[PDB]
Amino acid sequence: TKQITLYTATFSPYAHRVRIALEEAGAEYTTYDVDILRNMPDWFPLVNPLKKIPAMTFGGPEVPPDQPSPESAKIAESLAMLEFIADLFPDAKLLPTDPVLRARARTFMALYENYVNGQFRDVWFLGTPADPLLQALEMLQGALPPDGGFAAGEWSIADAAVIPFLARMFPYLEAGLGLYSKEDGVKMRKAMASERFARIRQYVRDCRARPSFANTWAGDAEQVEAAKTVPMLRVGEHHHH
Amino acid sequence: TKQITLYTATFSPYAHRVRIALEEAGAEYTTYDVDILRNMPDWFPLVNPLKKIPAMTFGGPEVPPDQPSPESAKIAESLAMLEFIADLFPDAKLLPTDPVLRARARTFMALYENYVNGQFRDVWFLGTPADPLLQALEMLQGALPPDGGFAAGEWSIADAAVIPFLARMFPYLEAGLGLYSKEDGVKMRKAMASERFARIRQYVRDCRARPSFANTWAGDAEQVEAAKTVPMLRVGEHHHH
Ligand SMILES: CCCCCCSC[C@H](NC(=O)CC[C@H]([NH3+])C(=O)O)C(=O)NCC(=O)O
Ligand SMILES: CCCCCCSC[C@H](NC(=O)CC[C@H]([NH3+])C(=O)O)C(=O)NCC(=O)O
Ligand SMILES: CCCCCCSC[C@H](NC(=O)CC[C@H]([NH3+])C(=O)O)C(=O)NCC(=O)O
Ligand SMILES: [Ca+2]
Repeated sequence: TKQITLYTATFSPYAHRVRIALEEAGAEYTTYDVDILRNMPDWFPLVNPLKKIPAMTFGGPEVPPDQPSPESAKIAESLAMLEFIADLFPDAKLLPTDPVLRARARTFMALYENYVNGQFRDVWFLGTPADPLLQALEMLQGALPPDGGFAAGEWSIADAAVIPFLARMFPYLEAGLGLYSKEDGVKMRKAMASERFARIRQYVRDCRARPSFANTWAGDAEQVEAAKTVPMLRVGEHHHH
Repeated sequence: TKQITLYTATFSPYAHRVRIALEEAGAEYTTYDVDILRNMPDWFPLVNPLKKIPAMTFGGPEVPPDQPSPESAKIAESLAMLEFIADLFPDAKLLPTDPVLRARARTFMALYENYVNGQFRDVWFLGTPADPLLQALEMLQGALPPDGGFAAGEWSIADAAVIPFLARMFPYLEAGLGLYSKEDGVKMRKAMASERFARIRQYVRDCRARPSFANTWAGDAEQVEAAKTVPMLRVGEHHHH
């Protein structure tokens, strides 16, 4: 009964996480785009004082999203929102019930956030060498069940946390978007197509095939165009060596 | 009933996080120290392929910790362990039951891990400027309930996650541990004693007063000595800006 509003942006893989989870929960919710990196509305700090997307309001009176209510709960940080949606919709089984399988899901989320995300950031925003990123991706791939399935076996919020980033990698590379050089762009594209990374390719296909991805994805070319609006992706710019 | 073994090290605030939660859970468990930074045992990758402390084994036959069983579940990443202990011991109420209050706990953990922890790392190990760390700490302080209490009201695993790091700050500063300059040491000691940080001081006192802290802390002087065994805290080195 309590309303959910997700403040979103098409380029934001963090917001994408939460859209995927809300779809998997079968939740009723509103999305509201915010041009957070170029033209933040003056009211936005009322829903998130950190001034980041995603932001979520929960409950309170129904109001237009650009007139947030002080009575709604203000929830920040995408992974906290993922666990929140699992808590709100237990019958949707967005986590396993078995403690050890739940821990696989939490561990996978931590592996991505602690060791992989920053490597994506270094390569895409600074143009540092790709090898440490490929190494981190091989580590993450190693945590998947080798014979198939999602991070914790059945689909869980762990896969909502990770697919937005992995799914952007291939189309961004194909467009040459990011501060890495052509040489590293080619090296990454080759690596990600090689048998070294067959398992994570299967993982990306399996996550993308679910309705929760299809219904929250603009299309590869459309996502690339939204990403080009990101100031620190510096479209047209590349660092070398 | 299944066995819990936590591979530990006194200097590791990440391991401290999990000892606190296990104490709060009233769990039966074994700890085993690992000299992970100076002399990793050859068997240690069997309990954590990432080669980090903490590591946890769960279940399997009862064996000496230096003879780990292939049959035990291997759990990595301290925050995943915190959630696992909450899942294993629901009657200990290591999280709230209310979804919004649970979200406060998850958000607080994310705020620390995403915005504060890296500033502690960069100030202590690289000697980067202290002001961004103090800014991040003011942000974290602002997430606390203003009138007292823990991150989500009642004590929760969010407080296990954060106190190891905040509790080390004061004695480390007083002992001059870290690669930051003299000027930034003075600045941080003055700030952390100023009215600006009264709320987080009460928070640290409130967390330290619980038996779960007292029974897992070696003492301030002892923790300082353990931290001096960390190789990248190179004695006699300071960075300046
Ligand atoms: C490949 C494109 C990546 C684009 C940047 C990431 S999406 C927008 C970005 N959001 C975040 O940084 C949120 C991270 C936060 N830790 C979470 O998990 O929700 C933001 O609002 N940033 C504004 C700010 O940090 O001030
Ligand atoms: C193919 C996928 C490419 C993924 C690129 C990385 S985007 C995520 C990146 N986030 C971080 O680096 C972590 C920031 C911070 N520690 C947090 O947890 O919010 C970011 O928002 N960075 C914003 C910036 O660096 O400008
Ligand atoms: C107060 C002293 C300063 C802190 C020292 C770091 S603690 C030991 C360190 N552990 C980690 O980095 C664990 C991080 C992991 N993300 C977690 O949450 O468990 C380790 O084993 N490192 C070995 C490695 O990374 O290879
Ligand atoms: Ca506040």
